[PDB]
Amino acid sequence: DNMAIIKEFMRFKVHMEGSVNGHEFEIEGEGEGRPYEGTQTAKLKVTKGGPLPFAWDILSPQFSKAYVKHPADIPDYLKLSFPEGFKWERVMNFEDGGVVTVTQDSSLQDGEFIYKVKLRGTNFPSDGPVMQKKTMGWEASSERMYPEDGALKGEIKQRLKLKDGGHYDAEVKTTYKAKKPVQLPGAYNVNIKLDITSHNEDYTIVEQYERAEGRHSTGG
Repeated sequence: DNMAIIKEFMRFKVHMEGSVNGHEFEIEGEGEGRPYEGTQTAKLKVTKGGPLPFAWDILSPQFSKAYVKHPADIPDYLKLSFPEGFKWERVMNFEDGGVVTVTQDSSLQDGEFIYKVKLRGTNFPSDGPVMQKKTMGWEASSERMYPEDGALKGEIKQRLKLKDGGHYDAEVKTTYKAKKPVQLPGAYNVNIKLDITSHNEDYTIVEQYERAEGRHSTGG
């Protein structure tokens, strides 16, 4: 019973090692949430390389897909991957040439999820909204999910709000792969809203909230 080890309240720990335009850094954080209700919070701290000379917003989506609410008739592949867990790898292409690639390992250890993240951001224009910290959070997103080659793929057209109006776009593709074969879903969508709920002045201390819910693309 997977419901025995993924409890209705779960905590996690996360460590990110990263570089953006050559600026290296580390972040440590802890989080908690309700995996079957699709809600979670995280508290992050920059532990090396602070303060970051770029927008926090390009990091926020890398800090948890065990906490997606799923209809009973859509296989919750990433919950089912535990206790072993899963890996994911992501490419974000931003409209002005900026690129973020990410790899991640998710495991379950001593009753908590453990997240290890590696991130490389490159080619952000020095006068662009990321390096000038002109972004103001993500609009709600819809990730289109489908199985392919024994893994779960997700595609998103993500939008960052800009301080002086309008948006800054990214196209995102992620592969999520369980460490053991477990049941893949068909095609469906995940509605996501990620909020920065608090931060200190230089974003070395940040709190996030995320709500995510799977919905049918067909039937239902």
